[PDB]
Amino acid sequence: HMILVTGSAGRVGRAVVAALRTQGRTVRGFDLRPSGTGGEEVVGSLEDGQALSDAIMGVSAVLHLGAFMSWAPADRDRMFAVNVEGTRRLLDAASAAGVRRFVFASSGEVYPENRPEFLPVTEDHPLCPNSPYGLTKLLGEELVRFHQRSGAMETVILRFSHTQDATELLDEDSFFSGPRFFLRPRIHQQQNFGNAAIAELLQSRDIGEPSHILARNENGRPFRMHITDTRDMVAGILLALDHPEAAGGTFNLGADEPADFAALLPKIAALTGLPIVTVDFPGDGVYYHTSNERIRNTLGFEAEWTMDRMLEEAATARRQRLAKEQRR
Amino acid sequence: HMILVTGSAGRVGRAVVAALRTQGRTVRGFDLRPSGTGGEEVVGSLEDGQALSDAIMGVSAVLHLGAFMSWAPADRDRMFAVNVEGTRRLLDAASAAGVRRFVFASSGEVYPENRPEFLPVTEDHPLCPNSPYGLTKLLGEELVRFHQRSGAMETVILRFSHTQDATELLDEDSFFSGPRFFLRPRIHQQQNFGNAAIAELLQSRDIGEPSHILARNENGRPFRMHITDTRDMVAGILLALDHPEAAGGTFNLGADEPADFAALLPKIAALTGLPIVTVDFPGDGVYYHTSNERIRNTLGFEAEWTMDRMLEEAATARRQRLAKEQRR
Ligand SMILES: NC(=O)c1ccc[n+]([C@@H]2O[C@H](COP(=O)([O-])OP(=O)(O)OC[C@H]3O[C@@H](n4cnc5c(N)ncnc54)[C@H](O)[C@@H]3O)[C@@H](O)[C@H]2O)c1
Ligand SMILES: NC(=O)c1ccc[n+]([C@@H]2O[C@H](COP(=O)([O-])OP(=O)(O)OC[C@H]3O[C@@H](n4cnc5c(N)ncnc54)[C@H](O)[C@@H]3O)[C@@H](O)[C@H]2O)c1
Ligand SMILES: [Cl-]
Ligand SMILES: [Cl-]
Ligand SMILES: [Cl-]
Repeated sequence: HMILVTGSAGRVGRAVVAALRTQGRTVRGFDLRPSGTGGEEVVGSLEDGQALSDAIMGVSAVLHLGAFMSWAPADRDRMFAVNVEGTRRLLDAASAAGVRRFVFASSGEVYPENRPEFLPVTEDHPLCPNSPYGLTKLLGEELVRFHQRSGAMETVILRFSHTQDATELLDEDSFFSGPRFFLRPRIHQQQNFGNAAIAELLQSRDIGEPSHILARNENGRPFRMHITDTRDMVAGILLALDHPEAAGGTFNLGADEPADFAALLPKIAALTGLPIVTVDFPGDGVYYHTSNERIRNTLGFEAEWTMDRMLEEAATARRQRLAKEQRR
Repeated sequence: HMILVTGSAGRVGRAVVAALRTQGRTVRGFDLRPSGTGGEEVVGSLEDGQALSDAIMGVSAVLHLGAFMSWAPADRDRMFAVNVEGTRRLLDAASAAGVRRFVFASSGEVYPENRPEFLPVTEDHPLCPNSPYGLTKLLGEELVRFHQRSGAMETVILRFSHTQDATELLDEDSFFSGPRFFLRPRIHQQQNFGNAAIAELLQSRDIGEPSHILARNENGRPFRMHITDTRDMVAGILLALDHPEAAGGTFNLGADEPADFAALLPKIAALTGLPIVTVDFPGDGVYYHTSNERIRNTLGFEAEWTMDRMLEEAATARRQRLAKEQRR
């Protein structure tokens, strides 16, 4: 019963592989780069037919978390090659090899949570992505649905919440949470994204010392979104892998409730000591609630990493980091 | 107002092109082979980025009919490359070029009509394709829907009925109508597919001379399906190109009612003189009605080619071939 995990060197993938191996289960990784764990893994690409064949031999179940997420147009062809065509051929290879279950990591971008038609967003919400990435995940879901209806291989679609390791939340250098909660990282981010008007706007709000940012829309409505701990995502993925009721299912996977930035930022500020700069962005901004009621009542999923628990652990890590910079 | 028509060397595409040029409109073809009309056309592939950019230059509207339809596993990669990736890059090229309207040829296999969940099949029927070709067209519609919601380009999705030139209906050597209505081209077909238990069964039913076949299901339910004249499809396509109310629309495009083979076959044999063999295939067979009410009500579509009109022309053509052949 070997389990194949693609994206096994990534945030969610590596934690899934570690949980499985801690259970003593046989796992094979599949990622562009080594995990650094020395465990069995393919180093290679989802675009490579040879790698796909090597990866699937003797495999009983597949956790397909490997995907490319990019903003720039120059990366769009690659994103479709990896996310759509890579997923298509991985499905066909899995099916032909007699894989028993295939779990697919999708995204809230298939709805999209950035522009919902109603709240809370349920699995029955229309799938109308507005980003090329979200489009790739929708096409991916459609490939999965085809195998679901047509073969012996069981499938599960899991639409991921935005996911962070707790320690990422209070790290200015983290890819997502830095720009999300800290003003200067966001300036650098937007500069690199080439969003000139935004980067100079943010610049205009800098107060002479590092600060947090409380993001709001043009009407002063604070951003609101789900941020789920990697450990809760791992728990849901293992449920999708093992629970009998997950077969043929599609589930939102994430924490119960979103974080409202008007309540989150002062909690973050209380742990960092940094002041808060409030910025009203042009547009309607971000504001969503996503229901995980289906996965809770079907698979018995229970998220346990509340923002408070996550923040408590993020803060401890930040303080240990400082004490090295500080040498205190 | 240059109109690009992909698949312009094909059954529907060449007829659409001929109609547009008969109206004195400016058209550019795009297909793997020359049409043989001597009109302006790209001879090239949808897989070729260079062909795409050449084809799209100065184009104000695109009628995207070019696609690869195959059953064989060896052809599957190219069918996805042409139908999905070709469509993705054509849409992007068209949007970037300022194309005003993009019309996409989809298929009743997106439902699929070969396995409906309710009759008559309407545009709101769920999209659950069970063939890889059907899946390519569904992925194709999702690409189009992405552009519809996004940019300035108008889109129209047309789900095509099975479509024939009238003259193909009584031609043993036509790709679809030969095997549909003639026993021996069908044996020859089912063999080449590789369905021995089907071919063997048909070969056991040969009465010693060429014959028509009347296909029925296991309970003796004769097949029933829409078969639309290319000319009716062309009329629908021109409406989708021109009618203001087509923008953002999705329409079933086909004749009003399906043909019941128990009625159709005697009419066919009354024109050919050949006997009929009634064959009961294993399975639920083919049985569907598809509604064209939306396109009739919304765009004013009226189909004009009844089966009897189609057959009269098919029979005339058959007699002309037989006459040249036997030199009479
Ligand atoms: N991180 C999030 O908040 C989030 C949100 C929505 C969806 N998702 C999806 O959940 C999955 C896992 O997310 P993550 O947080 O661990 O992101 P991640 O970037 O940390 O991990 C993705 C991994 O996939 C690998 N990969 C990329 N291209 C590959 C290729 N051609 N062949 C083999 N491997 C390749 C990457 O190397 C990477 O290790 C992804 O599919 C992601 O798109 C994540
Ligand atoms: N004929 C039917 O009953 C039917 C039913 C459902 C859907 N459709 C669809 O309606 C459209 C028109 O079909 P048709 O009846 O004219 O069939 P057709 O086979 O006669 O025409 C298809 C044309 O697309 C062209 N094509 C294939 N690959 C190409 C490529 N890589 N680059 C450029 N051109 C390429 C082909 O050369 C061909 O001429 C097609 O999209 C088809 O898939 C047809
Ligand atoms: Cl944000
Ligand atoms: Cl190319
Ligand atoms: Cl048939």
